Amino acid sequence: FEQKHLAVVDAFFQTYHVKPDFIARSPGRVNLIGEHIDYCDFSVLPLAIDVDMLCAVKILDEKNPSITLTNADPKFAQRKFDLPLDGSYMAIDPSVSEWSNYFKCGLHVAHSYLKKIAPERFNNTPLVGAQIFCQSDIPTGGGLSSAFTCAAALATIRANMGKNFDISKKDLTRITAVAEHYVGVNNGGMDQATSVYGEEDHALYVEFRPKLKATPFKFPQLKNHEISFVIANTLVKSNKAPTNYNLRVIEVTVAANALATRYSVALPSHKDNSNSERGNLRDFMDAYYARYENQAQPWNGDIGTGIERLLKMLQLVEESFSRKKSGFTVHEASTALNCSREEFTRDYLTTFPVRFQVLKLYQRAKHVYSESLRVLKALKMMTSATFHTDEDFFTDFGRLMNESQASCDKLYECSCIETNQICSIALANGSFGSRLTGAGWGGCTIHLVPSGANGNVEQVRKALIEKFYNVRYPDLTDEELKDAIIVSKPALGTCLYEQ
Amino acid sequence: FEQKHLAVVDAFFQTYHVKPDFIARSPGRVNLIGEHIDYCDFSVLPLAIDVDMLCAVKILDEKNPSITLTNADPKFAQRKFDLPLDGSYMAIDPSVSEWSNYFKCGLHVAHSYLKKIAPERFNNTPLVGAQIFCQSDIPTGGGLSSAFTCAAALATIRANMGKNFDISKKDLTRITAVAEHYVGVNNGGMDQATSVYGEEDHALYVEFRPKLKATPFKFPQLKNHEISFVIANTLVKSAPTNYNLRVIEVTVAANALATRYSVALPSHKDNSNSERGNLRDFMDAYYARYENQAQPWNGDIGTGIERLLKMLQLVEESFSRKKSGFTVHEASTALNCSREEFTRDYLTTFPVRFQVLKLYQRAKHVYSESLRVLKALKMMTSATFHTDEDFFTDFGRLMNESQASCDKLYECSCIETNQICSIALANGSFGSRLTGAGWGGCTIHLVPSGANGNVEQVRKALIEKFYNVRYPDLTDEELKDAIIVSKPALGTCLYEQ
Repeated sequence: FEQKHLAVVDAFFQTYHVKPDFIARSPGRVNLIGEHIDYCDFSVLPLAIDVDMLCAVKILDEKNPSITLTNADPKFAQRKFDLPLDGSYMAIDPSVSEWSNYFKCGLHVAHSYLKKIAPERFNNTPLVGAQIFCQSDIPTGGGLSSAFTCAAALATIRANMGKNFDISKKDLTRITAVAEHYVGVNNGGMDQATSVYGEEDHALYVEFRPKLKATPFKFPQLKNHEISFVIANTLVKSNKAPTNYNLRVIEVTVAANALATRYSVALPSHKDNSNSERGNLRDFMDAYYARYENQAQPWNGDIGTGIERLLKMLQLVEESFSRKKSGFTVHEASTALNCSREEFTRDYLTTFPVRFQVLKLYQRAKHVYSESLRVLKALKMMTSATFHTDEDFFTDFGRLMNESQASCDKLYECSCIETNQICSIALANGSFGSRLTGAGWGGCTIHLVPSGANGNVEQVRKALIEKFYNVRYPDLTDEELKDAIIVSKPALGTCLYEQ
Repeated sequence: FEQKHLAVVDAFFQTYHVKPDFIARSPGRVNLIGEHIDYCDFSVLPLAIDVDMLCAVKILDEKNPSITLTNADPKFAQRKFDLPLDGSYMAIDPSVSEWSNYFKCGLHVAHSYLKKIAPERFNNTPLVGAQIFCQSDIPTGGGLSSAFTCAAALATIRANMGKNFDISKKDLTRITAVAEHYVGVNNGGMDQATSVYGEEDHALYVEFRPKLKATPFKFPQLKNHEISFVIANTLVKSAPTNYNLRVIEVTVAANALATRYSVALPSHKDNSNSERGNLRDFMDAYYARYENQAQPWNGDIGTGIERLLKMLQLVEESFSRKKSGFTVHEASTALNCSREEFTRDYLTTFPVRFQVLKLYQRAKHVYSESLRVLKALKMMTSATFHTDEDFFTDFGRLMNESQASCDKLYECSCIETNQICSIALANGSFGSRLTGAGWGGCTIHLVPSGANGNVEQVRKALIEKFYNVRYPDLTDEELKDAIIVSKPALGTCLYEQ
């Protein structure tokens, strides 16, 4: 925690032989509830975690500004580059796995912000030079790309505007979320918003309509436990199909349109932000309410209205699709959309490769609406629910995580054997709730585990090491094993520490 | 080569101890001109090739119908499955990838077709059983999936409908094109169309607008040379910086053009390889608005050459000062929308990595490459070749111009591709380019064949100067599969025994 902050200052001094002017820090992130619903515009529940990227910076006074980047990790070699004298953006090429790319993204988005607020200073002049020491303990799955981008953007703003300049969380989130198109990631700004808005003891309600937005919600005060989460990687690379993500995108879009057709409503064009180009399952929920519930206004994120309308949606899903759980062939789907096979193929099967015999409209729609509902039930538990013992909190919240896992697996089919093994082991050995998190088909898992003296952290971690990692991956080094399992409480978002 | 049929029938007998009833055959395919333009609805120029899937079949009369599939390759283990007694379709699981998948695809699409023509005959009754020996010499990049699917569909029609009934090429192409979503391939039916409609000495003008359609075009008869093509694999397996980025770039380019010229992109009323308005749609919108040709381009070649030349002028007028590419901010401005709306509409569901969108280069590629297809067809049908070298040169130049476009404008070549082509042209090839998905995969080279041909000159050059260097530890079998030679081939057909 504070130990880490000193280590980075001290290593900066070893490297550059001068005290740094400041440190910029930004935390990793993980999603606690709400998987595979963001591209239907539904809100998710992430948290910032206590692994981070730390960037110690000395600001330079140079005729020709340059930036030097050194990393604590020996495998990431030192980088040095000159800032363009004309004030133009640095050249970045994302056809490389270069460790400094994320810094360059941050530098870039900060630069364009600075050009906006102070044109006469930054339009035709380079930014200031710097010596930078970077140190991260964020493992795979913990969102290094957004943390580094955010720390780098704040460091650039601080270096060029001085310590008495403040950028709001709202602006820092907006400008860094643009970096998704430099990184090759599509979480709609959720990663950046979490790294920026994180607070200790809080998860974030992250929304996308009408705008990317984050609202902190504080976990209940417990009598004598602490809330922690164990995050365990399957070590199956999620990033690595026509049967997976592309297929899901088609299925939920077809589902939204099958519902729209069945209930005779149109999906209104997006007038604001959206994580989809076309009408989606949230749009259907709004269109349905507007027509059948007396000009009901579109859902704008309050918990009570959300719960009521999502429960209604699950009813419409039973009514519309429950007699077709074996899925829809292209022919049956065309009929459900009141269009020809040619129209269907044109609209849904053209751009991206997909592989399927049937489209599982029942399952995919049921997942999205029920998973979106669990986000709201989680919020309700955190805020207004009463628990007569700490155990009741862990049991009820954990049960939502388990119900989420069961849905992701059985309804969305985005789990894998490694995920299920880890979850089962964790639950038999101290976890109250266990689920995949992230892109699915591999990647990370997250576990609700009481921490402290009366907690289960070491019990869960020991069982996972012995029953999963030692079995499936005998040759992992100590370092790899350390990265594979981390323990975290909710953490504070992007910030500066003056030095 | 026609010893194939003998050696397939013999192998069948060695497996099932009985003579087969018929052989169903479907050729592999390759694209000759027209890379990365099909998803903008532009037409391509493929050909069926001298490698094929052969399915020797004995039709079985059984109480409980079963299909046995045996392969000529011993590493593909025999498969046997009973046919669903409720007339249900087989289980084509999408996750498991095994060699019999393409067969089940063909079986499925043929079965569905049969149910529609004779419901009382096929609806709740299984198809007839069979013993089947499958022999393919199609290499990677050659389109085994479509060949095997088409051969299997035809084998299934034949076994169930008798020797006299012949499915139209039209219907066979229609029903097999559907199988793309069972395989996980999205070539808009081009593969199936090529495999079905191939003819000796012909390439195919394969159109997608307003419908999937294939029209054979004969190569010019030459005096003392023969037309052949060397197909050489880079052995690099065919990304947010690649295909995804290209789809976004061409979609944004069409809208920047539509915005610049104040037109709306016409909706799709028939077939299309894109969900949204594309570069072909802009061509139709521009013509309806400024050239009083309210009618969308119908695929006519002369007209097409005219309109594509026009589009290229507009690309220069609209984008030539922005070869640096467009930032997201600049792209939003060119579309007259906010960054939020640009991001929502163009950057949402599929991952991409870019600093700029290269609207000039990508639009220039798609229109110029589509134009090269038409020029190829025009060149093929015109009688202006006084010498054979006139043809090999002029056609080769179109191929070379295409390769340069793919490489520099679309940036979908790779070093292995570029090396292979450079070697080929300096050693007997008249024209050399990548073919297929790009960023690896196969390459195709126009090479005169026969007594006074350069086939062996090119092949030796590639083996000694590319493969032996880059891939020293290639076995003779691998090194053999990497390079094949073909002339245009006949499409799907049956041989009664």
